[PDB]
Amino acid sequence: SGFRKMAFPSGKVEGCMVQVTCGTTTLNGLWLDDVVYCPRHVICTSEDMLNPNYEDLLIRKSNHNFLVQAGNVQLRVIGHSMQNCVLKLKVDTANPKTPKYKFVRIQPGQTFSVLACYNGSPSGVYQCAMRPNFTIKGSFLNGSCGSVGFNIDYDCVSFCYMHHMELPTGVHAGTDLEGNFYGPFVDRQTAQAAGTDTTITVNVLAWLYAAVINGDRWFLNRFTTTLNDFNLVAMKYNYEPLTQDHVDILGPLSAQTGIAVLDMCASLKELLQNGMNGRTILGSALLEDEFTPFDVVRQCSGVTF
Amino acid sequence: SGFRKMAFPSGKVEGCMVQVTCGTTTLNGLWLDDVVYCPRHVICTSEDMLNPNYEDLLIRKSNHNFLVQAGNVQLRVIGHSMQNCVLKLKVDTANPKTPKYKFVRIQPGQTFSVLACYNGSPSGVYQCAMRPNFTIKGSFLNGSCGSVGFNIDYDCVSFCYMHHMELPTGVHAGTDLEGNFYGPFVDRQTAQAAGTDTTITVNVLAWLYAAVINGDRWFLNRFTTTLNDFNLVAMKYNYEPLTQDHVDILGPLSAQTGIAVLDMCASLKELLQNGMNGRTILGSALLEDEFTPFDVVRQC
Ligand SMILES: O=C1[C@H](c2cccc(Cl)c2)CCN1c1cncc2ccccc12
Ligand SMILES: O=C1[C@H](c2cccc(Cl)c2)CCN1c1cncc2ccccc12
Ligand SMILES: [Cl-]
Ligand SMILES: [Cl-]
Repeated sequence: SGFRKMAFPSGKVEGCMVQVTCGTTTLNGLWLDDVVYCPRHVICTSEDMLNPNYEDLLIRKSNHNFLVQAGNVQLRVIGHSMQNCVLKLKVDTANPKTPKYKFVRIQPGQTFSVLACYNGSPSGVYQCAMRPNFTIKGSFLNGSCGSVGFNIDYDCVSFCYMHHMELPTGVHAGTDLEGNFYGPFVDRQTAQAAGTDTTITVNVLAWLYAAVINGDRWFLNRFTTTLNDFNLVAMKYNYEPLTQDHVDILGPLSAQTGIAVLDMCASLKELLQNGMNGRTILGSALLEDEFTPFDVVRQCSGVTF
Repeated sequence: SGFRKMAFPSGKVEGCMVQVTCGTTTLNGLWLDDVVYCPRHVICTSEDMLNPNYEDLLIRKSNHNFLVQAGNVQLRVIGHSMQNCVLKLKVDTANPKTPKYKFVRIQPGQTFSVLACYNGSPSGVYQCAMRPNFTIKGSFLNGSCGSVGFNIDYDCVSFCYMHHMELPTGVHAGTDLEGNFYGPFVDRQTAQAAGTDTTITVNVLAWLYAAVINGDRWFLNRFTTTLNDFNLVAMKYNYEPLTQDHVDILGPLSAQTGIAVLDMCASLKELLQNGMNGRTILGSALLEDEFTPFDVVRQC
């Protein structure tokens, strides 16, 4: 019993964190095989950030302008190239702690663990979801750029996020490991804002199934709904549309608890229209949307890595 | 910016998780140097659990009765001893991944990271607090006994908890790494229950200071309170008494935000009375009590 916001064990990722310095700028890098990946804005001064020409700024730099530190061992940069918004520093030594890995680009609603780092050293690990507005509600201070997001699928670390910036509302924006930003964001000091966010419907339903599995049934009712009637109510409350794919993905949880997906939709429809009436679900007064259906099954089954 | 329930990076602890088997019972062990630490109930059958005489059950066991597996490598048990509710298995190989470590016994209200494991393999990491009733609200299934709680302040891992059991309310009970249970609990299948739980007042105040540091001030008010008047009110909402030690511990956060501890206490008194009125504090509709003053300073 119990249901916690649980992150993947971060050990395989910790063995990849390095410190990257370019001039006065110091951030984190991801050392996989003989390449160190980091945000390309490491080559910029604060004036450059106003309107950077990264190709022109990078051509002025040489290998010895990048100082890479793996613990207390300095790695020597033997090449450098840019791929979208990420800088790839070719290093002279392959990381002996390189795990089995892949670079994956996730969709909004998908969750991942973030290993927050400062000066190449990991300080903490937390779970979060890619919001429908392509931001993440992370916890990052100055110096955390280059920190990564990941999932673990068996023995393979799937790197899905690299931290680049904080928007004025305190939410965060970054890229996949190929340097493509999630969202309409750019790596420049200019007016940027997170768009209006929505709730990840399939995740709330998954979390309602976790509450049922944990003995919380007060919100269940005798009712069912059509997918179309539920989607009209979802649009009303700033909830993401629930697709047939989402209904299929919730199938295992529906079979385990004996509550059909559209039966659980009528519970959620009632919660949206009436609130919780002083009650909590899994210790929460809000409907939680940062657990995917797979996260719920993994936690309520003990999948290990 | 942002405030998350953040766990310590678990890498140093993952390199210590091993699987321990005794008969039909399989749980997790903590492999530090040449010793594997695990709950002593690994030597019991379900039938032995009602009234186990661990000393009598252990004397019947030899080293080869304990199978220890570190990944895909079987470790050889060369000795065994019991210290309180923990079994210490002397193994033939020292763990090369043994980090700098210490065993620390924590007080209620303290937080720690839990690396939940099954079959010697880590499955997840989450942040926990030792409840005032000496239980933890964890996420543990059958097979998670031997999973550990820890803090990693300054390269050193301070092991503070080892999971042993789930109480009937779904909350968890365990020991420090010297085998002493937190709370009035025993490693027996007898009727046991968590005492009535309370909110960790000093932690809720610390989290209110984190909200102020992050730009949220809606809950602040022009009032202050005496320490005694605050405790008379807080007691009525099942909050732990706030001591002078707690007020001292909140000093740095009080100086940083410019809000006196007893002024922040008056905000909490008002939140207890009014609720949030549709608002949130750091993305929460409830008052969070699982961040210590130390955690708030670390993160903010
Ligand atoms: O957002 C930025 C800066 C920036 C500026 C323009 C464009 C880019 Cl891509 C990045 C670089 C550091 N940084 C931060 C990143 N995360 C958290 C932070 C918290 C507090 C201050 C800064 C933070
Ligand atoms: O509570 C126990 C059992 C037990 C019984 C009496 C005394 C002791 Cl010390 C231990 C051993 C396993 N175990 C569990 C431990 N954590 C989570 C669990 C979840 C679901 C079922 C069991 C769980
Ligand atoms: Cl450009
Ligand atoms: Cl402040």
